[PDB]
Amino acid sequence: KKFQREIESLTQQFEEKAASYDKLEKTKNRLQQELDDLVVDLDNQRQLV
Amino acid sequence: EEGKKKFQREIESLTQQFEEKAASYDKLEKTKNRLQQELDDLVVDLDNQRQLV
Repeated sequence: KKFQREIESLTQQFEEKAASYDKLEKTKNRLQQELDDLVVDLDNQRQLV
Repeated sequence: EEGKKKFQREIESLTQQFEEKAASYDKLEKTKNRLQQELDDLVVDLDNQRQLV
């Protein structure tokens, strides 16, 4: 039981590290996509006018 | 002992389910952001060509 608990804790730490890295990359991509969408909307509207 | 082992197993199963859900949601968000960035790059090229014209 103690060995399984230690293995579960190690796996939880690894999954938390993976989730944190994925969340950081996703936040970076989200900021980039927001900036790109703003720029695209602005350029489209200006060119249309 | 045995009951503690079963409780730890249930807690580990719940944690694994939550981690799988979080990883799936993160992968979905990443795929959506990648598609959005591709569309944004295409739109940026199109807008550049349109502004040139």
